[PDB]
Amino acid sequence: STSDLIPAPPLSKVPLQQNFQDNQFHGKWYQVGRAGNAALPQKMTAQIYELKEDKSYNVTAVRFRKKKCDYATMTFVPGSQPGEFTLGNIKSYPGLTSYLVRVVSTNYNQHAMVFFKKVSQNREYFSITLLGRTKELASELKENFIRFSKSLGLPENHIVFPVPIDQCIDG
Repeated sequence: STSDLIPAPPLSKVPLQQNFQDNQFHGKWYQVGRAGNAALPQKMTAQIYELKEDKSYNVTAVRFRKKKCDYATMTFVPGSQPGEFTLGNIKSYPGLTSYLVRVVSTNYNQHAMVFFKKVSQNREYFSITLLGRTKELASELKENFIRFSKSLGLPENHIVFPVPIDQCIDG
């Protein structure tokens, strides 16, 4: 019925990891950081990336909800340039007309920063996630995650750091 979101930033303000290596990005990643213009404590979730033969990703989200492990699998389709992706079978997602994925930065074996933008029910949402190969990351990376977010118009109260857990995501 109604909603008010912080304008999505122009893509030019969103870097792209150069010479992106899709194979090395495969595997599990913990969501240590999450920022978004989305609606206003969160337990940590994980995202497993698997490179299919056709080089598109099978991404599985895993979270601990209501005492159970809830799984969700999406399909990331290589976009206009390496490190960028689009959502597969988008028509199976009610009211979703656009979905963009752009790997901002990553050393592949420790951390990554991913930028997400989508159009759902005509409302434009965007978000940045700080992923770590481990549930914990150096403060310096978190600080850089925080600065990046803010540089995109997002206030601190829109930047949360999920609390690490053991259930479902392995501990």
